[PDB]
Amino acid sequence: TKPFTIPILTIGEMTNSRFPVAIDMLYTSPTENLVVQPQNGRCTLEGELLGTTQLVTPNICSLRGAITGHEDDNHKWHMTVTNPNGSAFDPTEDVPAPLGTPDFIGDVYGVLSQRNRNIESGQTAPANRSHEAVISTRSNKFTPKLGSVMIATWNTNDVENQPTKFTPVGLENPGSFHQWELPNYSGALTLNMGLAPPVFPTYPGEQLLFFRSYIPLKGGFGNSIIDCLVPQEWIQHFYQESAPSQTDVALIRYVNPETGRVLFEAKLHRQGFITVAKTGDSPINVPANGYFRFDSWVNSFYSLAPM
Amino acid sequence: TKPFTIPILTIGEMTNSRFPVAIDMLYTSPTENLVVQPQNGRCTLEGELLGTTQLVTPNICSLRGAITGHEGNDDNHKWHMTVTNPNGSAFDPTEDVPAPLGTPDFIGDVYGVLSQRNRNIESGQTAPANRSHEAVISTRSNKFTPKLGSVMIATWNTNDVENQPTKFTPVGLENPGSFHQWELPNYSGALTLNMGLAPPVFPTYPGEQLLFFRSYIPLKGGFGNSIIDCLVPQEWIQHFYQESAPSQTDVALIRYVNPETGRVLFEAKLHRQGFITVAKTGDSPINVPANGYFRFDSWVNSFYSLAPM
Repeated sequence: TKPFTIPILTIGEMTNSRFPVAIDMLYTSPTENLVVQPQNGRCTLEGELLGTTQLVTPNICSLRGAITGHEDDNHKWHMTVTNPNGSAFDPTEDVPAPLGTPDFIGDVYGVLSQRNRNIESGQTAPANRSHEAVISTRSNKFTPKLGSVMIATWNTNDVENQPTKFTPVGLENPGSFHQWELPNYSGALTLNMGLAPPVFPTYPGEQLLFFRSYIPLKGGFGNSIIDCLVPQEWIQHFYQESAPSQTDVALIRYVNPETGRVLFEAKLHRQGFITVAKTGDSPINVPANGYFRFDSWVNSFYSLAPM
Repeated sequence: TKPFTIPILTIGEMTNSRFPVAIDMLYTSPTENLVVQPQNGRCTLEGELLGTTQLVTPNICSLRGAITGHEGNDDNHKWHMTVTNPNGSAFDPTEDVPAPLGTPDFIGDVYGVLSQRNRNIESGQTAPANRSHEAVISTRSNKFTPKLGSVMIATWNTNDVENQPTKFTPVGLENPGSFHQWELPNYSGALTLNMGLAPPVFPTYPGEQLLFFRSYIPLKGGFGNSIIDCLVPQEWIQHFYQESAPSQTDVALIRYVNPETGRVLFEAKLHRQGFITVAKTGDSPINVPANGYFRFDSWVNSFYSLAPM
């Protein structure tokens, strides 16, 4: 049986698995009134990717395809969504949406870029254009499972019916952002399919631990953040290793790699999320120059040292 | 000795180590008249990071700090941005490093988005103000001085940039004409020389060329098919950094393999310095499916005669 292992990259060396930014801190908060069911950043400890999770870090919250028309001088465009190489995806697969699709309600802010498929007479290279843009996941036109989304620009109609990529930067505004509310991947009054399941602690006195990142804002008063369940680099590691899980819970210790000092312990559940013995809403006051070390397979009722 | 290993992620599962985008293809080209000396994406096979190389994928070609006002007094599109570590702390400039880690390593007009979250909370508010705008960091400006702690950042907007904490998220290039991917910028400005550079790389065995992991890089406008080549993927850097396996010879023999069928498509030399050569001449894409990975098969000599592609 291949032994289970976790990367030794520190928090300050890894990336959020729900938005392509560095991890800023660890965080914990009560969630009994919330359904925590993200679709990016989902991988079991045996390396099974779930939800919309894929492996390319800059592709998290990215979509690509081609614009095919307007969606009234409203600067709204109909964008097909394809696989990364431009091929149509198979919409019968038991997956919620194309991999990497945003997994939250909000107005995702970024840049629309296009490189034409044709070369005009007199040229040797294709034309290009890029503009700031927004993909609103709360629009009735956000239908990525059906192969299209609406993408919007500000004060420019300079968009062609050409291959298009969306590079995410942040959110357009903070007020419409609800990070644990899933969009309708097939549009209004339809239900989602192929979802990664909700996650929660099952042992008394525990809370979820999150890897938290600040997320930029186009405008507005806010201090927006986004929380993921494990770093993207852990997903890549487990996917490659595919080590069998011997119990439902791995005991992990947060360790300073320079001194060996152990700062706290936690449970890494087979389903791909972490719990800690801490109550309340709080950052985790540890240095970013620490990593989680796998120490033992344990029972689900192992009593963690309280933080 | 700890055995040397390479990730089994396929090309289509990995990221370019010189710009934060997926790898699109493998490519080879003659380079005898070029000095191939990138500063991002540099790591020895024993895990020693070189140049400006760091491990956070989205921080490649990113800079952060604070805007202090306009750059000069003759152009309201231009702003002076301090450059700090990601947490906002001043970096130590006496380090034998060419520039803050992740600084762009090429001549060009880097296109992206400047975002600001204010350090202050106004009366009547519980959260800071924010603003983002399209922006350009030109590495050919005499005000591109990241080793001295500042760069000039330009916007099309002329009046909605505050003297506040600022981050630049790279997206691509403003134009293709000024982009020279193998030309290094002056990290300390005009008529100064760069320090702490990762060295140039080149094939030494006759009939060989460098192999690159190539990505398309977006353009704000213009006629062009801009690309950026890296020497190894970012995930390989992260792997070698963590493993720190001793290099037993100067060259690791690697084979490009389909993980589903075991079919070997070609072989290559992975040099201890952190780059790949192949037995191929001419400018050409490598016509293989992206669903393959490089497998480490043996330590060999620098004069191992590769099977010609």
